[PDB]
Amino acid sequence: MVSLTFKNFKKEKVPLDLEPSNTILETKTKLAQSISCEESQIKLIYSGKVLQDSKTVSECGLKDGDQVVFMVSQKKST
Repeated sequence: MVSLTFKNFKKEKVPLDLEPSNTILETKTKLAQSISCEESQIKLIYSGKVLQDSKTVSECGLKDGDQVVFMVSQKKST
């Protein structure tokens, strides 16, 4: 049970909890349903690194209570 913090450019943190098996794909999905955003626009930055959808918290290097930098991109409205 690892707890993390997703921070954006709005200086706001969105606490979350995942599993070593859960991967960005899912964190992105949830983080999307949490703020009501989409994973297809969200970018998960780890220590200044644009994570991928095929990485697992275990491979991303995320641990318990860590923090993940992120940002939401424009909506399909374009």
